[PDB]
Formats: sequence, C-alpha cells, structure tokens
Amino acid sequence: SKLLVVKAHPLTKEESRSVRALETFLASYRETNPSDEIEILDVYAPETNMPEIDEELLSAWGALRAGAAFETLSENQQQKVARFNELTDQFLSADKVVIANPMWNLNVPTRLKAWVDTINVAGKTFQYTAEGPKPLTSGKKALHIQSNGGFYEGKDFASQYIKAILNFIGVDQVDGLFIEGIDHFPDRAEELLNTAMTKATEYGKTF
Amino acid sequence: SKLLVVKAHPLTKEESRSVRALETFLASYRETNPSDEIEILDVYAPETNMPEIDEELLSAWGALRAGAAFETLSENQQQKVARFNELTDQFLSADKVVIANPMWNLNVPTRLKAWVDTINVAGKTFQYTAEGPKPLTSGKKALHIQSNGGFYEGKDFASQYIKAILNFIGVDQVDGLFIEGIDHFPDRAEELLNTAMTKATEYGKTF
Ligand SMILES: Cc1cc2nc3c(=O)[nH]c(=O)nc-3n(C[C@H](O)[C@H](O)[C@H](O)COP(=O)(O)O)c2cc1C
Ligand SMILES: Cc1cc2nc3c(=O)[nH]c(=O)nc-3n(C[C@H](O)[C@H](O)[C@H](O)COP(=O)(O)O)c2cc1C
Repeated sequence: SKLLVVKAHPLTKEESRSVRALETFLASYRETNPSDEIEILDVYAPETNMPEIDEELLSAWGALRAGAAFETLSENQQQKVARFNELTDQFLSADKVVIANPMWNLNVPTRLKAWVDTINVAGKTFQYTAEGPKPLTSGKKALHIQSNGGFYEGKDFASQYIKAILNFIGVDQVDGLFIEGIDHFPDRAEELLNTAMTKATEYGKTF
Repeated sequence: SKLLVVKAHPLTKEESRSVRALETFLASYRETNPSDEIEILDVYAPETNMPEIDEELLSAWGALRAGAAFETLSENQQQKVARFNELTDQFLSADKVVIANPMWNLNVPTRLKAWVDTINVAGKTFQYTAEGPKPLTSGKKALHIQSNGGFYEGKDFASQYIKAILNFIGVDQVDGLFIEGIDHFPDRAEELLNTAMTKATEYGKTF
C-alpha cells in the first residue's frame, strides 16, 4: 500500500529516458493500485534539502554517541540529523520502492549515493548480531529503473550496488528495468524506447 | 613531478584513519621528493566549490551543444562549467595521483563520486572509437588510500570502482593502501594502525 518513489535524475520526462520510464510505470501503477499511497522523493530538488554526510553530520553523530543532548547541537546540525532520520524513517514506512536514475560513470549519481547513505543505518535497517549484521526489514519490494548508454547485462556496477544494498537491509525482491543501448545505436531509439515503455506499463500491473 | 592529492574525507588526521595515513604518506613523499609540486584537492573544504552533475550543469552543456556562446549562460552555469573543466585539467596536469577516503556503505563518499565525474570526460581523458572506448592519458600513477570497517581482500566495490575508472582513462599503475578491520578488532587498533603507518611512509619513499 505505500510506494516510495526515489527520483534520482535532475531532469524531467522530456529530457530523460529513466524519468520517462518512471512516469509510464507510475501511471500504470496508480491505475492498477488506486488505493496505494504514492510518495515522491526527488533527491535533486532544492526543496528536498538532501542531507550529505559531511563534517557537521559526522560530528553531530559523535556528539550524540558521546552524550550531548540533541539541543547542544547547532541549529544546522539538529536540522541535518533530523532530516537524515526523516529519510531513513520514510524508507522504513514504504512497502515498495521505485528508484530511477541514469548510469553516470559506471556508478550511481551523487544524490542517489546520498539517499543510499540514509537507508543503511545500524539499529534501523540492519543490526549487529553475534553471527554478523542482519537485516531489520522484511517483505519490501524494489524496482530499479535505470538508463545506460551501452548494453550491460544487469552486470554494471550501479545496478549491482543498488541490489547489494537493498539485499543487505532485507529487501530480497529487486526487479530491474534497464533502458539501454540507444547511445550505441541511435537509429534503434524508437524500437528500444517502445520496448522499455511497454515493460514499464507491465511492471505497473504486476509490481 | 606533479603530485595531485585528492582528499575525500570531511575530517582531519586527528579523527580519520585514512587521513592520518594520507598525511604520513605526504610527509614521507615531500621528504623523498623535495622538488615535486604537491597540489591538494580537499573535496569537502569550504574553498573547494566542486560542482556535481545537476540540472544547471546539464542544461549548460546542452546549451553549449546547441551552439550558444559560453557568455549567454547564467553566471552560475558559467561558474559551474568552468570549475568542472578546471577539475578535469588538474587531473590531466598531474603525474601522480593519491586518493584518500573512508569506505561508506560499500562505496565511495558522495564527493569522491563527484570528483570521478570530472575525470571521466569524452574528449579529455577517454574517447569513443570503433574498437571500443580508449584512454587519452598515459604514464600516470595512482595510490588509493582507503579505510574500511572490515576486511575486504581489495575486493570491495569502492576500491574496485576507483581502480576501474583510473584504468579506463589510462592509469595502469594503481597501488592500494587499505586500513581495515579496526572496527571489528578495536583491541588490535595499535598494531593495525602502526602497520598502516609503516606502509604509508614506505609508499612516500617509493611512489
Ligand atoms: C555524465 C555522463 C556519464 C555517463 N556515463 C556512462 C557510463 O558509465 N556508461 C554508459 O553506458 N553510459 C554512460 N552515460 C550515457 C547515459 O547513461 C545514457 O545517455 C542514458 O541513456 C541517459 O539516461 P537518461 O536519458 O535518463 O538521462 C553517461 C552520460 C553522461 C551524461
Ligand atoms: C556512514 C558510514 C558508513 C560505513 N559503511 C561501511 C561499510 O560499508 N563497510 C564497512 O566495512 N565499514 C563501513 N563503515 C566503517 C568505516 O569504513 C570505517 O570505520 C573506517 O575505518 C573509517 O575510516 P576513517 O577513519 O578514515 O573515517 C562506515 C562508517 C560510516 C561513518
């Protein structure tokens, strides 16, 4: 019932194949699951106030490990700490997650790594046990929508990373939708885009 | 001759294992090579102003590709484009590169990814061809100094990624110094840090 949308592309559907496939997935998803809550997290939007692990955050977390009151932190630390935590709890609230990004230099875009930093939290999404770390979520589903220049066989670093992280925190069902290969064969744009658009709609009906 | 230092950690040597190893290495390197130019890029410092690939940047490149004059872009787009290029030229100008970062969630810090984005540039560090993409750089050397919570047999995503990018652009010599396992074995802190320190000084002497 709650679908979190992580939009990890700075542009809109008109400029982006990742975002276009996201939008056709979501139209199909909404029509198929009219009662589901759909929450959008646009990690590039200025309004989102995306936290970044930085000096103030690392030190806020030390200051709290030590035992300062959340009120001994600067206004700007308390804000970052609380914003970071909002993002973790948002993930925890979601039954399903859809992530949309382009492949940029064989890794996730910077703001997508920043979002991943919020979902890997000891005592929140995973825990330390005598047998090693163990997930703290179960029953979540994820869909990774990503556009690549070339054809990777789901074997690119970015999609493997997203899957490993999601698997670590207990998201065992990870689907992919990859819009690939148009940069290599621009003359197959209509055909590849059509294939991707129909796969997006179909995920809308089954995810 | 010219050593570029990429420090990708928000904290100082007093609070960071990878920064402490970096500083040991640098002290030993300057002693060994007093004539070499040592330029520091601290990706987290206030002064740095490193762009990330975002809407303003992408739309700037888009406008330039459409034939618009640099001077027609917004003042901040012009700043962003120029800074991004300055970063790429800095890498091209270095004979040797040392990168120092902690491992955060099996991957590099967000701003280190932002720095990799400035070094993997069609027409400056690699090129597309009929045979495949090919490097545009020759003769460089790299040292990757990274601290990890557990023991990765150089097999972690972050250091594999860093090695992948460097090799792709023509840097065939990529050395590693990994300060690992202290989070698992705090009682071994003294020994593990001393070992790392000796390797960092030895790299200063031989790199
Ligand atoms: C900064 C930059 C880096 C890129 N790096 C890669 C790369 O690692 N591998 C690849 O196959 N394509 C790469 N591409 C090409 C895009 O992945 C391809 O254009 C993609 O279809 C864009 O998705 P989008 O339309 O949602 O932006 C890169 C493109 C840009 C702008
Ligand atoms: C945000 C965060 C994420 C981390 N993620 C990992 C992880 O993916 N794997 C791991 O082994 N250690 C992880 N650690 C532990 C650090 O890699 C480890 O403490 C390392 O020695 C820190 O290096 P530094 O002293 O230079 O900061 C993480 C620590 C933090 C602060």
